[PDB]
Amino acid sequence: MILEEKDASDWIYRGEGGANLVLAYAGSSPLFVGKVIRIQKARRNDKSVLTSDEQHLWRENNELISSPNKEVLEQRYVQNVIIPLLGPKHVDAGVRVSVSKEFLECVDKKVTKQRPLWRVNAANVDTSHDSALILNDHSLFSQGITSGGDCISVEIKPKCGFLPTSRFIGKENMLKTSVSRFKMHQLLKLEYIEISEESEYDPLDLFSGSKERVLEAIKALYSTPQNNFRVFLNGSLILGGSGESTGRTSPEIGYAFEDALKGFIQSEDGHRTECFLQLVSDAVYGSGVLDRLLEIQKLDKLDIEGAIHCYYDIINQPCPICKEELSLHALPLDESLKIVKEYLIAATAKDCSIMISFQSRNAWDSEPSGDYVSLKPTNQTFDYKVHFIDLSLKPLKRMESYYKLDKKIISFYNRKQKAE
Ligand SMILES: O=P(O)(O)O[C@H]1[C@H](OP(=O)(O)O)[C@@H](OP(=O)(O)O)[C@H](OP(=O)(O)O)[C@@H](OP(=O)(O)O)[C@H]1OP(=O)(O)O
Ligand SMILES: Nc1ncnc2c1ncn2[C@@H]1O[C@H](COP(=O)(O)OP(=O)(O)O)[C@@H](O)[C@H]1O
Ligand SMILES: [Pb+2]
Ligand SMILES: [Pb+2]
Ligand SMILES: [Zn+2]
Repeated sequence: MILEEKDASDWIYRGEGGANLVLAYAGSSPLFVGKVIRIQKARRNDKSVLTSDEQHLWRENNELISSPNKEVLEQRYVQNVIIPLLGPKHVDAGVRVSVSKEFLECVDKKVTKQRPLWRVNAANVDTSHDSALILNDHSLFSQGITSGGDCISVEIKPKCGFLPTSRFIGKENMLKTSVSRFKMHQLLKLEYIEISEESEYDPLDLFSGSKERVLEAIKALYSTPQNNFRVFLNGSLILGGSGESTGRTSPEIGYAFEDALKGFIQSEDGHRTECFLQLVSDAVYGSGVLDRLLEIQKLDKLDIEGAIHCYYDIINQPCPICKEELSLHALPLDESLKIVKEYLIAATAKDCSIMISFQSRNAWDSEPSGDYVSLKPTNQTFDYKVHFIDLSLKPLKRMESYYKLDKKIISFYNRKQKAE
């Protein structure tokens, strides 16, 4: 009920986003076996729980606005906003837990060394929170170690899988119409020395509903995981960046990963990787869990270039974009809230990741799961579960920047295009 300083030694690095630092449990209180603990970071970058405007916007959802702390905020967002929309099956809201400041200071220091320096430069554990999330550790197949034996699990951060169709995209940005944001964004990150080569992954393939472009995408992901692909053997990273995007999959890494699957994917040395990929493909496509996610993403109906206007209507600032639509600004406040609301939900949808956890089917289940892929090649039936993670609520103020970022993206992509 309260994690104290001595508990710190029981949690071990697992990874981090920009916002939270996630530790896997290494101790043995039934309380925490198979759980991860998600700890909010204090960005020196960004500087109660909800702003004025935000209370307005999330008004529909009172449970949100009357939240004591940010931990409890996420929880309710996930529980009341996300779940009805994504289903409770594959989403879990987390269980709050009290933490002492010492514990957090303690954990922070204990893991510093395993964190990417740039992450550290950017934020630490926000030692002023009294709360933290305990989640199930989806890199292990099911909650209470009755282990159905080993578990390979794969995290994918799909990002956005569709092209805008909006009536509100500038004349110069019409390219957003053709080229996925992911692909356009690569060029910039590359420019900002945030990645070391363009990724081969195209979300359009992943979300395309085409079994075959889906496989294509999984292969991309494998080749250039950046921050989009990770693979855990029993809770241990065996492919992908640790709390950051990683580099192209060299032969050295490739080999390590190949080696890492022995026994789980039961094929000839050097063939487990292609089987595993195929396996991953079939679980994703067959589960059709993507479509549902996509539906949420598509709640960005008008595109930042659309939504951005509503933002300013909502925060009661004159619109900086229009200078000296006849259309969007004619919207009842009520209608505008909706649009901006759904935008931020779509935001969430766009940046979450799926984890799929694998396991050799087990002819002892008290109820035979309904999800399994059957690997032709190796004649192995795997059971899988899907879950969505990192379903954060996006700060309303962020609309300003969403706009500028997106503007930046499209302009730089246009510039590099003119290079003909
Ligand atoms: O630090 P990064 O590895 O680049 O990850 C960030 C981060 O996502 P996570 O922190 O959940 O990984 C941003 O979210 P914050 O954590 O900063 O709140 C998210 O920004 P939004 O979700 O607000 O859009 C952003 O994605 P994007 O570049 O689409 O803004 C994404 O960067 P990449 O996904 O591009 O790496
Ligand atoms: N429920 C979970 N089970 C296993 N690993 C997780 C879970 N949640 C997060 N992680 C690991 O921690 C990473 C970062 O946590 P995340 O929730 O993405 O924080 P942020 O959103 O701040 O980046 C995830 O990509 C994943 O590798
Ligand atoms: Pb994340
Ligand atoms: Pb996040
Ligand atoms: Zn406007």
